[PDB]
Amino acid sequence: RFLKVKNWETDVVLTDTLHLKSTLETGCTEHICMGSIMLPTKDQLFPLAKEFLDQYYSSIKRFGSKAHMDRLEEVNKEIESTSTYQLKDTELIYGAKHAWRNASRCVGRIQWSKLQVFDARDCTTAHGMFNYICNHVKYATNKGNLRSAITIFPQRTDGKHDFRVWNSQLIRYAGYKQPDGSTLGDPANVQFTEICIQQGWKAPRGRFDVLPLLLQANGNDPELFQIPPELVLEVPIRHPKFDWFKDLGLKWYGLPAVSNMLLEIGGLEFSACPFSGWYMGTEIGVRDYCDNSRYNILEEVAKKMDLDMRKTSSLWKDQALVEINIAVLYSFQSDKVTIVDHHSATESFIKHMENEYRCRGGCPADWVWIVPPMSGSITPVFHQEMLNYRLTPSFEYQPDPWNTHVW
Amino acid sequence: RFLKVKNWETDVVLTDTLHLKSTLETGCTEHICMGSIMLPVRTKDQLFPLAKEFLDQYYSSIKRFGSKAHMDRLEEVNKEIESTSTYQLKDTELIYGAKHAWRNASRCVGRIQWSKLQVFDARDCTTAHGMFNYICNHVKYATNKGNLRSAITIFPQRTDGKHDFRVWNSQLIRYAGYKQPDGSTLGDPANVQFTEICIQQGWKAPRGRFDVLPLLLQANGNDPELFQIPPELVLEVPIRHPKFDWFKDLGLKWYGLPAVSNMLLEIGGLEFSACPFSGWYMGTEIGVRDYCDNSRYNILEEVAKKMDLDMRKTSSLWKDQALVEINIAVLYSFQSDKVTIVDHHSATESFIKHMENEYRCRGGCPADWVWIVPPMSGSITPVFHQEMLNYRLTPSFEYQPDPWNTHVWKG
Ligand code: HEM
Ligand code: HEM
Ligand SMILES: Cc1cc(N)nc(CCc2cc(F)cc(CC[C@@H]3C[C@H](F)CN3C)c2)c1
Ligand SMILES: Cc1cc(N)nc(CCc2cc(F)cc(CC[C@@H]3C[C@H](F)CN3C)c2)c1
Ligand SMILES: C[C@H](O)[C@H](O)[C@H]1CNc2nc(N)[nH]c(=O)c2N1
Ligand SMILES: C[C@H](O)[C@H](O)[C@H]1CNc2nc(N)[nH]c(=O)c2N1
Ligand SMILES: [Zn+2]
Repeated sequence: RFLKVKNWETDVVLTDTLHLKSTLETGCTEHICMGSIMLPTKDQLFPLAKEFLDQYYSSIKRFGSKAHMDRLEEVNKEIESTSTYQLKDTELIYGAKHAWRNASRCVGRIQWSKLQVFDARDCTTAHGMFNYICNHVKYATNKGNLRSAITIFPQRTDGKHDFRVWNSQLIRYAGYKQPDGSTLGDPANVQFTEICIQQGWKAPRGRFDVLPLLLQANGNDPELFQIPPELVLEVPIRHPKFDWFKDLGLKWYGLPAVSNMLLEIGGLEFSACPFSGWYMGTEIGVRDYCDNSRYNILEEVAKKMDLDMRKTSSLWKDQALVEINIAVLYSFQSDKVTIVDHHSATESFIKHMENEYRCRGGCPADWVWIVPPMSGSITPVFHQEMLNYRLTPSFEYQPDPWNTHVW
Repeated sequence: RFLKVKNWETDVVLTDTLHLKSTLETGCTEHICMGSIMLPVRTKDQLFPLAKEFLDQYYSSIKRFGSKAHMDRLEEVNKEIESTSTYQLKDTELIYGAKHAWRNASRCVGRIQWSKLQVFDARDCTTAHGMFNYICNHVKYATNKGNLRSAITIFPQRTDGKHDFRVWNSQLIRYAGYKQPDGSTLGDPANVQFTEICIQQGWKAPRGRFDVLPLLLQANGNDPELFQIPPELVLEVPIRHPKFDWFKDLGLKWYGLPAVSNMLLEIGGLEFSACPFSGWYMGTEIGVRDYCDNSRYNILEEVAKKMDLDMRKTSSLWKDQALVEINIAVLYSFQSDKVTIVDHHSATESFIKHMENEYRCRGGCPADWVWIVPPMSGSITPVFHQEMLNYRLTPSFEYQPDPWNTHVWKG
């Protein structure tokens, strides 16, 4: 019950005890493992707050102090009267850093403690949300020297006054279904690109059209805002060996900024909490460009390479996939925009695991998501056993707003 | 209670009811998932329910559930257990059980072929020489001059655990590995410990980089004995590359027949501790793992050197570049010598068809995503985007401890 994880490339064995702190459920049972499934009142609130505050005052080596019990009583009092409570700034920063730290699917967690936390709990309107988000984008982009950041909008009250960012990421390319057949732009964003136009957006109907922001303050109807183009750093995609690569007309944005998740701290639900870091190269080159349900450019790259596309066993998809991902890294590095290759990021994560087992006793990790989508077994995480369990504070998925919002 | 899995590339959703017939445990709990963990003595008490459960399955599949043949076989198995503490499978039951052990192997991407297994009954075998003969015949049959055929050979079942039949090799055909005094390894680093046992048991090692290991065979619980597989039975493919003429000068070769020999087959509560089985290779087993794992032949360096890649920073993806060429070479060499092989795109697409068929005619298909997804180019194969439910059905193939750790030595 004090479990161990073996690395099969190095025979290193770590002993996990943090998992016994786990609270939420995995979706698995003793009879079935769901490890590859994408998505599985006053009374409940105070224990949630007590648990959070308890781990908070332990982190500052003040467990069982006057300040501890005072804050416990203080929050206890506020919950009994107000039926919720407000986090101290110090608790808010800690809660957010640990939500990232606890994100078992995230390979970039070695950087968890350097997060820049922007308190936007004083926000009241979508224009205000826009302003906070513009400031976030500029701070995080930092002229290509990217910096991690989260901006936290007011917490849920009764579920009728929810703050929500309707975009899945702050920066995303539009996608338009075609009269003849398939999709122009990004197919993953077709419904959202629809709802923007269907809410008022004027689409330039290109391939790499930056979507507008669709912001919902206090449960009101959402509003469209265009992010100033000078704040959207983009990288033209070229190849260091293939001069015809520019001709493909590819580019990507520099800032990955997830905006549709829910941040849970001490029982409190922050439904609008956009956070950003920097890209791992394969997120763009393997998934964004080469997924069949996305930009799906493999055929054309292989064609331009004059590879034998007659049989799958010539490995022409594999050959193109590598070249595409070399170009993405070359392009970002050339333009001095932060990016990490999957070899560096997974090595970093092994070192982060070793740190967490050492200074914390564990590290929840989701192998299905930590292993990169290309060249999996030549990366050290492939041979690393990992235990997956849910700690809190946490980032959680939430329903898409348009399915919910009393419009 | 029904369960759904979604393919996120195609939005195809499937409904699993077969997980209801799940008996064994996964290792997971509601509070921890052990999905990435590699590998996480039976009395008459619990044996008849395990037999009854198996025989119910067997007669259901031949559409004879509740027949007189079914009830008489239950009763005959009953008395045989209480009188002898074990029981013997009929030939039909052995074939059914072993095919279904393969069918239930949740980590096996090649299961579309499960119904075509050739089953060799070796339950009359009694000595290590008899085992060697059966194994030679298996290799000849399965190799079929390069037109590989799946097969399994089944030696006598466990009795009191003190008389096990075991094949001490992890695979019937494997290359030796030799630890040098300077710290380096010659041959296959994965086989250094087994190679040392063989040398201790009297094997004269040629000490090359591709020495076929001898068979080390244990019958009825006696000390194991050494036999050399006749070289003309061991089909090997020199590896060359279709564009790189220098690739042949690396001196690489691999054997054609993948044949796992250290697993336990469980049917109706009976334990078959020696059940070597064989199929054909997916190219990545050789080109990604066998050659490019840091803990195997690890040729990425020299291939990248001969390709004159930018090897300084990892962000040039020279490692990913060399891996693809090596895997082109393995596929080209096998197809050119007409030795059966399947690429990882074909195999995973076939498996998706298999799985959808299993959901439709069987109510599910237990699948271990961590093992099904190929070790290169994961997300450009259809299994990456496929949700999968993992659970344990019997008959099954199980891991067992290495025999040199448990065996009581006669001398
Ligand atoms: C700074 C560099 C970062 C890198 C390289 C990185 C990388 C990744 C990758 C590759 C994934 C896999 C998901 C996918 O493939 O779409 C992921 C998931 C995730 N990341 Fe990180 N990330 C970074 C920063 C952050 C930050 C700053 C946060 C939060 C403050 C965060 C939170 C998460 C969460 C919650 C998930 C899981 C989503 C889920 O459960 O499905 N990441 N990350
Ligand atoms: C016919 C072509 C076959 C192919 C291409 C194939 C391929 C594979 C692959 C790639 C794996 C993953 C394990 C690894 O990478 O080391 C695997 C596992 C497995 N295969 Fe298949 N296989 C084939 C035939 C068979 C046969 C004939 C059997 C048994 C009769 C079998 C039983 C298994 C089992 C039990 C596992 C699970 C290993 C474990 O639990 O660790 N396979 N196979
Ligand atoms: C901050 C950051 C840094 C970085 N390097 N990368 C990212 C993007 C990774 C990601 C994180 C997340 F918290 C949720 C999603 C949504 C995943 C989507 C949603 C759907 F369910 C299937 N996935 C395609 C994606 C973010
Ligand atoms: C029949 C067949 C066809 C095919 N195409 N391939 C294989 C080999 C794959 C494999 C299958 C198996 F049933 C057990 C193992 C044992 C796993 C060992 C242990 C360690 F993890 C490294 N593996 C080599 C490996 C077999
Ligand atoms: C830690 C991890 O479970 C281990 O490295 C597994 C992962 N998936 C695998 N998948 C296959 N096909 N073969 C393997 O050896 C492994 N190794
Ligand atoms: C079905 C499967 O769970 C799904 O395709 C997952 C697999 N692993 C993943 N891993 C990462 N990093 N990102 C993903 O979107 C997915 N998708
Ligand atoms: Zn699980």
